Amino acid sequence: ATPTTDHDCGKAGEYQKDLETTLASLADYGTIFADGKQSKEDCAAIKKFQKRMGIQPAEGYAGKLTLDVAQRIAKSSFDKCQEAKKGKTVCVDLTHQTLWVVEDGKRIFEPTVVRTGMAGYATQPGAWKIFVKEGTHWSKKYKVWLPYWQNFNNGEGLHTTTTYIHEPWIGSHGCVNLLPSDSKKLYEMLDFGDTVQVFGNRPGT
Amino acid sequence: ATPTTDHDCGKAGEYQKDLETTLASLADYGTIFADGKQSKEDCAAIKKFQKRMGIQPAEGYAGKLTLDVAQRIAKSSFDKCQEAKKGKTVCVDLTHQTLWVVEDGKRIFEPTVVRTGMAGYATQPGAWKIFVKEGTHWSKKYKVWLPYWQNFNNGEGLHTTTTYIHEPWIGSHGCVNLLPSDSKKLYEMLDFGDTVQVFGNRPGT
Amino acid sequence: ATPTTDHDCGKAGEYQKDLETTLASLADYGTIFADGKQSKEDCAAIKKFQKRMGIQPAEGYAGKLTLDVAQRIAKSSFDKCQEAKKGKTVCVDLTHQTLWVVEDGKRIFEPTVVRTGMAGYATQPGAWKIFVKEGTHWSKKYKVWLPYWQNFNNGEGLHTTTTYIHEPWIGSHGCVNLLPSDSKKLYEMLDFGDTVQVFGNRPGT
Repeated sequence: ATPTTDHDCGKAGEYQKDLETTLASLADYGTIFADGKQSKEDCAAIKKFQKRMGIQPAEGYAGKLTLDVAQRIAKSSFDKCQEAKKGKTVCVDLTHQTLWVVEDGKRIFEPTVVRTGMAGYATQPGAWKIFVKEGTHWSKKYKVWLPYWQNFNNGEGLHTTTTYIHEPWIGSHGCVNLLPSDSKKLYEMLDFGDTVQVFGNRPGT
Repeated sequence: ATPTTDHDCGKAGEYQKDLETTLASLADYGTIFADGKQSKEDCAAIKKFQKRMGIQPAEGYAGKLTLDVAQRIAKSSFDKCQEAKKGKTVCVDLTHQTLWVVEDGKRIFEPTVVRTGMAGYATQPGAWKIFVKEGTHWSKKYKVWLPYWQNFNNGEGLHTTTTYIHEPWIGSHGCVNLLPSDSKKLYEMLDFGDTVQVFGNRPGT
Repeated sequence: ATPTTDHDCGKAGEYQKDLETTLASLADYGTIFADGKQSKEDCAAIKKFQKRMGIQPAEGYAGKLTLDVAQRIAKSSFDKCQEAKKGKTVCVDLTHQTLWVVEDGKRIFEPTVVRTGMAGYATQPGAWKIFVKEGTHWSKKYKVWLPYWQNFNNGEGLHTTTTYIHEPWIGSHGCVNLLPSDSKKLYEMLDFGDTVQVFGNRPGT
């Protein structure tokens, strides 16, 4: 009913108010008091969001990264993703660096964070079908193991990120990097022939 | 109780009567009126069968291919498949170009369509154990990705067909081609060491 | 309530009494009468244990191997396995040649038998994270397919044993050999980044 002002998290960060508002509109992170003040409830909501989106540490602090990610998730361009006729469509919003999945006109996987091709390695827009799935793929070019590999376009694929996903300057080299939990879930959910619909443009690419 | 004569399918094809009879004996495609006349019920049954057996389009037309497939399924040589002592036995009837699975004296996977080796590439008869499973196998010989690969004999394996399975002249080159739904299901069901029992002979090979 | 003295198993083996006692303490193999006499109940318990631990044949005979395996399972060094902070920890007790799994301070996979590196090929002790998973791995060094491959240290990995696991002189060459049932279960249970904690020393290595 009312905020618990005694909590074990930091004093409210600069973006507390805007983050609270954004998370409340997402409507999946529990009780939120949109007042710009940190509370036990707001801290729990922020930590839950941070854990889900792989923000490390998940310490409840309403920092710039956490607000930026929350806004990207909230602004995911649902109306810009062309759904394929058959199977599922993996919607890859390059502009917001988010991903969701649709089947038969309904979202079956809610937006999550991704990291796509950095400057010089931009992920090619288009409609691409998954044609290779490997539990772990050895990249001959990059000399690295890529978990939960799903190739959709000439070696551009979905896979578990091998570096911290929120560092924009170290990846990707064309692939769609995913958090471990999301990559595993998508590996189980998606079929051969499902469409990866890549649209927009990653800022700075 | 009685056929619905008003339907959105074509006027009955030449093999309507025989197809209705065959599907009724299969006893898994719903209400059928074995009268040689197309109805809403018979059309639904035929479409369901066509979808299950990967006949494209599944438009409810009692054509030659659909009857031929239905008869192959119905005539699957259950008594010609030697069951292995341990694990499951994948029964590959080369004569009828069908496949089913038995375990502990009972069928756990009902007959489905396959395409095995064409003339010059006939699939070798015998009792063969699955010893390699790959989510996707790259064939070095044929330069193609083969989904849900299960190798049982020197590179002759189960996998998802890469071309329309009902075209007899374009495959296989020795492997047992399967429909996508069936290949995935068999990949999940079958274990290392399960026996692939290949018998009969593909007509024209 | 009382032993059924009429059974279809052999006259009691030399280690009947000690095996009965060990299996009773394991407390998962049903009714046991710890009297040194074979019975229908004791035979059933011994066969169940033999089947679970891949002792072939599982004929209910209280032989040396069966007692040795039972004692290894019972003496598994639970307090010697350092649990990792994140994910699951696969505890590999080289001294007892057994394996179990812990998560959040609790065992989620009870001890089973393994075979690790033989003399000259001893499995390296330490804390190692699973970084490659393959349904079947082709060993270039040993020219063999290894099912349910989970690489944790420079090609030392978990996989299904390719030879009878209870023959100490024919393996392994560094890997942790597992029974088929256990390897499949661990392949499904374990994640990338789970820790393989290898400790102790295989006797004679």
